[PDB]
Amino acid sequence: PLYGRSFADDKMRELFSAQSFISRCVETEVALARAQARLGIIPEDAAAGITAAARTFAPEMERLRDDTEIVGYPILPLVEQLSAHAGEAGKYLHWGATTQDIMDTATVLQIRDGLALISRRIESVRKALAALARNHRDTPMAGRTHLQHALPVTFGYKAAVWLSAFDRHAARLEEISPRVLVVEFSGASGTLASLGTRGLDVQRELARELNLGVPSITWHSARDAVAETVQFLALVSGSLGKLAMDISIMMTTELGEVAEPNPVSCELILAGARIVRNHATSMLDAMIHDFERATGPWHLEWSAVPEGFAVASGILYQAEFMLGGLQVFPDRMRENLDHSRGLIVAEAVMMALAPHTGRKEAHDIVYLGCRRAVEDKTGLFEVLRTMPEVAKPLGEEALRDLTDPRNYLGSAGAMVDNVLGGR
Amino acid sequence: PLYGRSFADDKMRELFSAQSFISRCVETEVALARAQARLGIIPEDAAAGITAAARTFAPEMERLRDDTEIVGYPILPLVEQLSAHAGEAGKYLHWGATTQDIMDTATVLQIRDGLALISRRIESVRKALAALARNHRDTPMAGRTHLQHALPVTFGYKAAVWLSAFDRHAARLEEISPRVLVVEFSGASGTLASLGTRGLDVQRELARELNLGVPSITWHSARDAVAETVQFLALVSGSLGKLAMDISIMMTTELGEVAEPNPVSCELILAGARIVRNHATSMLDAMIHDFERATGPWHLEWSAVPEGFAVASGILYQAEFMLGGLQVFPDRMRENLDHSRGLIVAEAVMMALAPHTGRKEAHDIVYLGCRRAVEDKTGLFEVLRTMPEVAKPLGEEALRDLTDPRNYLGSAGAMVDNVLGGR
Amino acid sequence: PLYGRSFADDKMRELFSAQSFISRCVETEVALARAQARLGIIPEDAAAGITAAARTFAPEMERLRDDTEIVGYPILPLVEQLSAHAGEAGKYLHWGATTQDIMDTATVLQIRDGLALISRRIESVRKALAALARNHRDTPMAGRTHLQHALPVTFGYKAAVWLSAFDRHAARLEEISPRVLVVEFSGASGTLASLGTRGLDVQRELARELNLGVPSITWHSARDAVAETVQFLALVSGSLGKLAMDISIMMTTELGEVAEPNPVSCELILAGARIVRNHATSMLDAMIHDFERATGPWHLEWSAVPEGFAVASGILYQAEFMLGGLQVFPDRMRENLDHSRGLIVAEAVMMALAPHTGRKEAHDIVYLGCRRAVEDKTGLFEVLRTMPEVAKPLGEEALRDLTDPRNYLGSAGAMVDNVLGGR
Amino acid sequence: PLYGRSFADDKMRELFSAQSFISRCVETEVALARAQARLGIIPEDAAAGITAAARTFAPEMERLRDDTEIVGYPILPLVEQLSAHAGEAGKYLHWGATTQDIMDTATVLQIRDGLALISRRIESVRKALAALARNHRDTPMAGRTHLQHALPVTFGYKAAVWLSAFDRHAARLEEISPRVLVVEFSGASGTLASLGTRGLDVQRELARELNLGVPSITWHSARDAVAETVQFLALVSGSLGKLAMDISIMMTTELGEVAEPNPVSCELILAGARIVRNHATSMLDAMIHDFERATGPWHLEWSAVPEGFAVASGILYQAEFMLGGLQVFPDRMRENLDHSRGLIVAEAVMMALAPHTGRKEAHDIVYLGCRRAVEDKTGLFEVLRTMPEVAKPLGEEALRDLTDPRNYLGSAGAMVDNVLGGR
Repeated sequence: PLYGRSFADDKMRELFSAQSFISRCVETEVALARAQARLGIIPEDAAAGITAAARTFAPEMERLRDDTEIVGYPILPLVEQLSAHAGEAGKYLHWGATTQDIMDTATVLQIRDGLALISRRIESVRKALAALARNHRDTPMAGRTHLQHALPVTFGYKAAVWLSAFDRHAARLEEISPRVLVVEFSGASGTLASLGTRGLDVQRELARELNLGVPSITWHSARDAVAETVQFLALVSGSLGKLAMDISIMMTTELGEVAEPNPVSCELILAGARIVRNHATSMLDAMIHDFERATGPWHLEWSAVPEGFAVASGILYQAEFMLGGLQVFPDRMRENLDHSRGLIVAEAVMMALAPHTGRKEAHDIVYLGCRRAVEDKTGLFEVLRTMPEVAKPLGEEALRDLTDPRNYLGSAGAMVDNVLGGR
Repeated sequence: PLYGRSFADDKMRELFSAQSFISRCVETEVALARAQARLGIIPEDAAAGITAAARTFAPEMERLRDDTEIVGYPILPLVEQLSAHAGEAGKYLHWGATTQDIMDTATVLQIRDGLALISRRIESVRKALAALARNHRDTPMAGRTHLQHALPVTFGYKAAVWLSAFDRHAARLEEISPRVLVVEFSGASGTLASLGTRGLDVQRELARELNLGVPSITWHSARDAVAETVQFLALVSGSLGKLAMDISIMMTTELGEVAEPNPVSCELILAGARIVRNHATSMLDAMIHDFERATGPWHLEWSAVPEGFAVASGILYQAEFMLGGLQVFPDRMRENLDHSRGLIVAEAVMMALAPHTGRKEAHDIVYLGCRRAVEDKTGLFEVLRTMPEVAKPLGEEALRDLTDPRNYLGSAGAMVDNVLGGR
Repeated sequence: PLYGRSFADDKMRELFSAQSFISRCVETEVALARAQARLGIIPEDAAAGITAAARTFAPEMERLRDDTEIVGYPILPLVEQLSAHAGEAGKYLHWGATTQDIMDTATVLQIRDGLALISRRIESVRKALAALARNHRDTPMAGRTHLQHALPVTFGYKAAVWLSAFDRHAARLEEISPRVLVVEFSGASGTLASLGTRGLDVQRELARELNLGVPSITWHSARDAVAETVQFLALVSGSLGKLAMDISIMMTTELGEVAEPNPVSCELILAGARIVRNHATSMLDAMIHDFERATGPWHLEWSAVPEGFAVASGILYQAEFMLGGLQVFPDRMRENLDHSRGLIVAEAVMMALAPHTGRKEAHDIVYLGCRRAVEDKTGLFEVLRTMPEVAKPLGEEALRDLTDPRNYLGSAGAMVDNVLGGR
Repeated sequence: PLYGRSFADDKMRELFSAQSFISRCVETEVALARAQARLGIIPEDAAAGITAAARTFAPEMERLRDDTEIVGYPILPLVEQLSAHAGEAGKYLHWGATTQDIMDTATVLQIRDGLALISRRIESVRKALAALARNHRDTPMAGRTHLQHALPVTFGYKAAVWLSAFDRHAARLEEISPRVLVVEFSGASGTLASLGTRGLDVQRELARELNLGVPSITWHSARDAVAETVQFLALVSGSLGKLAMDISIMMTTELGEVAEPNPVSCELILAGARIVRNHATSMLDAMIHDFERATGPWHLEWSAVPEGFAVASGILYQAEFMLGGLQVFPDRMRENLDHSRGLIVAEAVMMALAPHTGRKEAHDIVYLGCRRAVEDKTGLFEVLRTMPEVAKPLGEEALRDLTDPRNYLGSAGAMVDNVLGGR
């Protein structure tokens, strides 16, 4: 279809393409042969022969697609093509393997590449956020609670908040990786029966050959490490959605506080976040995976994994681009901050007044000053100055200072420094 | 409503009750007063007075409920009741705090208790699974792929697979806890402006008083650590759903391989898993939390957190009970394993035959033997014995051995030992 | 829990309470007895006795709750209490019935009341929208596409759009009602075997007694009419969410175009819409209802129906209230419309210019006029007037008229009249 | 990607392809020109010229794709290509139109074709179900409640239940069609300002030209008729999931009651049902469509509509195929029905006994007979015959009859006839 711009990443689509999947499938079968020759399970020349045939092997992709439709899966047709190519040594291919072993393991190999690309995009996101946080550390603007002026903040403060989430997501990525990056090799019902007593030796050797962890046990039907990976994609997408909401709303005509380098990046991010969320939902369904293999639940991973990855990668890329070139308008920010003519810093007059009148009293006086500033379509300073119960204890100069929003930024700057932590 | 049995945990409901929430709210305000007196921000006798008034303070809950409906939130009415009770020292309560600070922080205190109860139930689940895995390590049964006989497995093998997931969930719980268990104290728009330059000192002192971490920055609108907690609840629930599917299907009249101590625990687990999944979905939506506070998204946490916790706790409790007293029937298991009369171990004859005939040939001979056993409504041994291309190379005694499913369990036992790891 | 305001309707909660459910359960059993006495299936005095005992019968609710936990369901304990109360005639109660018959049918009776209350709230919503549409038919304001000024619209036009959706939802409600409002009476596995050949006679008589339709066949496991009802709740909630988005954004400080009578109604509506959506999701899951009864899927209806109803009713009530008393500010609307100083009606100059210069040419001239108005921080009229390729063909008076947004409202008024259709 | 078989329909993919979308886009623009020439809004030769250029027009698809990435949408680039081709008459193209008008309307044209294909597949589904219901009307089998033997049913009875849902879905399709099949033509902010006073005339003429209804008002941001269409797809998918659950479980080795013509159709249906459910979820999100156009929410339709259609069509096709050639095994059905050796018809002995002993007494006697049949691993008849409190009042011949499950099918046959209703 042709509608608009895609939120899916082409690099992440190349990664989960048929050609790439198949080549990881071959990679797995060759490593299995090698693992078995080292453990003396198949002849050493059979593995040598298999290794060499694979160096020169080029699958016949259309034949593969056609046979998959007949057989249900590409693995045994792929083994047939590889066997034909290898001659006599090919008779030792896929020895003790089942289809889900090769498909799970090839999937894990792609997930390794998928996660390196995700990590790379999360690191660019953090970099562009740290720059915004640093450069706009002292750029004042209105803080908003339910879309309405609350107290002054700075734009670097906002960027630091966005950044803090991505610092946490970077940490999550590193925790999830050793759980999901494990080999699958357990055979038709997960017992490796066809290998007699040597099954666990093969499984461990195979992990080593591919540079993967070893699972505690068969995970044909224990899908939690894969589900948590897509859940993680969905969590990152949610954090992208938050900043996309903020930016697209700051692009409102009457605000005009920023501009993207239609907020098209925000559009793609916000739609994509919901689609990734849906892929996480499917993975929670796919976990209800009955007995030793269930084709229904398993089929659900086949969209949720590659598409969760493609879409999450594309919206991270949209965020890298948007945040990297974000146009920030301190002039519009300053103008919007003055919109309430000091009302936004009523709290600062209360704080200053309380030691003189007491706390409830200070609150009552200033809220009265605020109702009148509003009702009289004038500034808070111009109301408060005529009110001797405030003006006399504070003085007019102090009132001018306290009603200037630029003077009430609190720990904003220090909070930014804390998150940046010497970046 | 009155329908059937509840999948929600009453202990987890007491934990998120109004009374408990309110008492954590008071706990937070008192700790805030104490933190401020140590940093010289409020008078030491004001904090002493607040601490003592709180020891004797008992909220007026109906008054609180009524005022919340007027004000929108219980915090300021609760502060009013506590102020009245404390006399003069009460004027220093909620100093520099906003409502979401107290509500977020009190929520975090409940989550600490919620997570200890979740951890406790996950540990009982693992214990009952390890017992099943150990005692039934060698109990043979049919492995099933798409609900059909695949190869022999043991029931302890199945339990070890279920167990392996829960071993991983235990690890996840420990990783998530330091992220979610952090104080919230940042004031009305997250800058602590009302505290001048001392805001971060207060925030850190307050974390110490309550024994919580310190956030990198304000998380009024960065909700990822809370979202990941409910996502985690949903992942555990998914693993409960998998074993509930397996058990309820093994209770099928024609199977009869186990019994619960209607599979009512399986019913509750399986419905509950979908409801927890829905609470995780809501949390991903709640993450799109615009600016410095957005009431819509925030309102979504108010069901998703307490109810995600209550339901996940209740279905973990149902699993503790069911798995702790699971009735396992090795007799029905043995009978179902013999259903195919050796067909389930055709692969074992192939494995044995291959060295004599070659691999494709062995496969073709035995699949032919299998088609005839089926078409002739007899056992595989009785077909193969009359087939000299198998009988002569193997011998009839070997054929009897190879067609007995009890002889083809592979690494099942060793895989169980691996997961148990000296439990 | 105590957090804020509830989005759930108390009337709709009373409707789905245990007491109400139970009383519909009794209503169903009595009607079943009556249906059977008319068809000569049970003695006429047995039905008379049952009818009279039920007039005076008051369930023992705590005993019921306790027994449900033992039995799994309230129906047979409720039949026991009713039997005891009726004396000898009680021995003919629940004759040929199963538990799901009584529970499905009692649920349908509540759904009838639930749908009348939903219809009532949808009619108040439409009324308050028609008033807004009518009174503000000619109130000009900026149209917004991706939150940015597009062309002029009127606020009545916006209200008419919101209204049009609710006109369609009213129609949907009437279509769904005869599908969902049917009796369930089919016995333990849906064949009414215990009634010999008279089962369908009883089922039809029973529908008549309760004033319900007759299903085509047993729907113990065909749940589509119930699922479509909650889906419908979710669709209405979505339309409430749209207008809640619009209103809460129009309450933005810099907009200030309306006010609710924190946009608390918008908060509740927007959170509630997602929760109703989640209840619809659960109903789609509950539809996968295996064989003749499956307790897992069925358990899912037990939250999704009563809670979908309660929440959808509460957010409709919030919308009735908010829209009924909506404060509309034509002054802020007029001010925001002038924000772009005629840029918002560049299209009107193009339209007028095209006959003179051609179409692409008119577009190029005016877009150039627009770039300069922006770059020169002045109004579009003040730029265009100095541009003889526009000023000379059009004349300055015409330019003044064309750059006034109030002159470019198109069919807004007529579109409003169309939707109102003589209301 | 290459994994297994697709659940998406290629015909439905051709329908939502770029080429097809674009050709409907041209169809819309030509009809708009024609509508305008009839109302005297553009010259008659301009429309004639546009009509003729379109007969010969062939878009340059790669150029279109490239320009969409620059412009955001294919509409204005497509208008440019069509203008170039038409010469002078092309200057009247897209007169008063906005991009979403053409894209919404072209989408509606595809939905018309999509719904005809859905209707066609629902009619084949109903046909294959009616055949199964009719041919197996009297084929006895065990009814199952929570996967366990309940009472006898027939397989035609099961098929009639499945059928009844699809009869209702056929009715729903006809109700939804006039709501969703309406033109979109309202211009940039939905007021048709650029057409002065003639906008509604054009909109109505255009509906007539394309053979669509006329909307009550602009639906750029009122998306309920589109959302309800995908919700409907999700409801049908749910009903497919129910029968797919039933069939795949009846393929369990120990059951063996049916076979598909791996239950691969059941796999695809069951995964697809969850994916369609997810597309319905996205549509409920897309409904929160702020102001006069919001690109984020709108972008969500761009996957949910074409993919909801493609997947729902593919799983309907899988069901047509599977149900059309379903292998039904009355022999395995009869064998499983005898599994309980009369226990499954204990209720029939109770029914017969009650007039002699009373009702509670009859229940107690037979449940005792049932406990002993179980504990003694013998048939119910062989226990009951030795029990004079049953044997003497009933007689042994009657006991033999009552313990034969084939004698207890109730209204099964009549219920089948009711649903078939003379098919």
